[PDB]
Amino acid sequence: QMVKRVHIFDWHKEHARKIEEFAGWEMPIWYSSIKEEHLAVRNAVGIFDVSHMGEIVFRGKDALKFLQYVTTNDISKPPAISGTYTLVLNERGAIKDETLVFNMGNNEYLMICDSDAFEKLYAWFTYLKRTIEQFTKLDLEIELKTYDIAMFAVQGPKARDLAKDLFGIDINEMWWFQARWVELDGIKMLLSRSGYTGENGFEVYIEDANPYHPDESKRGEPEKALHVWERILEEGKKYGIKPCGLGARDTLRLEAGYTLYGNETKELQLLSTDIDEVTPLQANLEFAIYWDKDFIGKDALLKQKERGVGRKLVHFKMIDKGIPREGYKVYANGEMIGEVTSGTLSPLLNVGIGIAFVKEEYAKPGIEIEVEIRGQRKKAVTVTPPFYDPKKYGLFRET
Amino acid sequence: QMVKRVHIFDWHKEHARKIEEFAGWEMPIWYSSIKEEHLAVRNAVGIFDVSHMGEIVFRGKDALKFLQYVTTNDISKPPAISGTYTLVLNERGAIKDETLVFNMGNNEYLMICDSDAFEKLYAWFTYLKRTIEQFTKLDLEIELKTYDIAMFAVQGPKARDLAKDLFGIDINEMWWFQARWVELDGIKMLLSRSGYTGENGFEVYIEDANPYHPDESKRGEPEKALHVWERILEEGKKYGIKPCGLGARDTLRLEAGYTLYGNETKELQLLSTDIDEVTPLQANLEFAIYWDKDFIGKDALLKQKERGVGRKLVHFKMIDKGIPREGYKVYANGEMIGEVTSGTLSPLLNVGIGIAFVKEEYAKPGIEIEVEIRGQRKKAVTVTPPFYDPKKYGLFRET
Repeated sequence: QMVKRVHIFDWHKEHARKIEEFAGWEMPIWYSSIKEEHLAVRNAVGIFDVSHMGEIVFRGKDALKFLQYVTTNDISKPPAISGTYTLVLNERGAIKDETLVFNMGNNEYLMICDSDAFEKLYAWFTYLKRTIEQFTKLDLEIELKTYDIAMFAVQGPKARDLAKDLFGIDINEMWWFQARWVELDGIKMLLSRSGYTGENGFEVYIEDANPYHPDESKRGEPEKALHVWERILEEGKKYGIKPCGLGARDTLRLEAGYTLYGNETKELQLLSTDIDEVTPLQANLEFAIYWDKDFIGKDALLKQKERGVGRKLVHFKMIDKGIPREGYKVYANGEMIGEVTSGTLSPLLNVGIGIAFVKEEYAKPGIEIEVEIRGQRKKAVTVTPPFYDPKKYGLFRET
Repeated sequence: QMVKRVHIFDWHKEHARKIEEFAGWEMPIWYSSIKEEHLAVRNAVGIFDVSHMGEIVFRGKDALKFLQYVTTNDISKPPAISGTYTLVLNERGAIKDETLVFNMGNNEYLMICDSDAFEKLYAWFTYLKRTIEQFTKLDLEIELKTYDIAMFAVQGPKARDLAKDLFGIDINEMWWFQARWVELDGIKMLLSRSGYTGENGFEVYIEDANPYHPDESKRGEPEKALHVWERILEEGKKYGIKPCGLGARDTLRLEAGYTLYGNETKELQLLSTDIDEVTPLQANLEFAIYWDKDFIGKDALLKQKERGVGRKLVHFKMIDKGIPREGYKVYANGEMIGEVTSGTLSPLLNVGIGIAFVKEEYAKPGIEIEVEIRGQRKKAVTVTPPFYDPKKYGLFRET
């Protein structure tokens, strides 16, 4: 399998202290340190290259109805140009991926999905489209744009001032998930107010040549993407900006409490049952479901409500030392209640924090539990995210 | 939830020595012994109750085209009434299930599928159908008939004589997978020349009331199914027929070398790739693929040929003592090459036999390998199935 590399991979290879395979992409894990980058986002501003995230575009008079049946939320709600968080479920209710769909206007929709799931999603949607086309003509085009679009995330309490310096816009006047077309030094790009850190911020989407594009005929110097990257670091210097790798991306999202597909959410294609896992009901993502419409996997969710979800996600923080990690067994009163799905050392708290999938009766805050780390039972307690004080950190901190 | 039980479960409860809840169903594992039942099929004839296998019926003028796009083989070839072995793949080429589809004539198709996969398949086909229906009307109805249809398999070198006595037909005049309507004491049923043992044989499908039907309102006494079962045992007595449980069903299929969905074949929904596992190319099931048409998962298979399958199934038999079992590590030429997917003690050879998923370069016969069994590397050798002597046992025996 070909290794996946983002447009400005060379810049990362030259500046990152650690480059390693992530979702098949050779990505920068950190440049200075995970702690410094994490705190830069919490205290100032940081920029992440997330060009590895998937981008799938749907165009045509039949795009809306198609997206309405294959995803869980009301795709007709967001006005152009803005998005909505929506899940893509399989035939028995499990999550194929968590996504963000933007209504770009003119019957065009842009879906941002996970780097570890975009190939599956593209095949999914493409074969669903071809299945329909065996019986009727459709006005629907589905194009994979992951390798064509460079995407950067600028996050932190200073991201707003930085965006003002760069584009002359105030992201605070935009609602979350709203987007708009902007330009920087002659370079056109889409800008959305969004993020994966818990802080205020924005993300830009740039169409540019990728020297590592799978399609040899589409390869070229990432002149535009690199220019924007360097310009943001330039204008961000006055704010103490730092380039941030995937290490801090994970510590920041965990502190905020966000799920990560492949860890908290996934599809197991379980044998011998009419309800697959993990479903939105087991991951506390029911808010992403518009129940008054039909969609793939809906029947299984209705059945799951009648029987009980069995297991649910729960956030927890360590009391003793040890960093919880995926797979570690979790106990309560001596009885095994589940396993850790994500874990890491919080740069803010300076104690391990994580998420676990446990018997649903334990998915509540304030419960004393134990996590087995390398043969040792380490104490922890369940909590309600975020892990930080929302009055001090995060986009809603007091001013 | 309700424990699933076949139509004539009460008969099994009264005649089996071992009944165990396996995968949501309370089934007979053996009546006399696994060895005796295994040998009865190899030397005489045996009858298995496989009423737990799935049955999904497709009806309508659009059924053929639908089945052609969602399965791998050429569904248009079997004439009424006969079937074809066909695979159902996911969007990235992995196997959702191995199935047998019969052309019943007059826009009707009967699909026999795995007990551990029929709920997934029904949801899959139903949602594909509903997705199409969002854009156009269809003449297609898909019904789950698993609980309505009792199914028995009669296998062994004397199965042919037994079918002659019972129905007045000669299965040797039928091609494999061919079927026809037969009648016994006024009870009409479908009969196919098929089997999961490696021996000659037939299977009957009987629509009858199920006292353990999930739908309470449909429950009734299985008079027809029980009558047929008892009559087969009655007429089979002269041939030394024996009722056979799930234990022998597994030893016989493994000895013949057949794959078992959930073990050899399965869909992992792998992250970060455009090709899922396990595909037909990895399970040596390419013969079930009609390449000239388009079908769900085809692209992934074409790409897999370009890059190489990586891993393939291989059959092996123990030289040293010990029984290989699912999960055991396999080694060769000083390195780990894979893991066992199925293993058992061959009642006929009295040595361990199994199938393993290994690095493709080792998926050849005559290779000396080792299987880790309870901390010891036990010697084994890869072979070409079946494990039994095809001149002495199986459908092609010469005497």
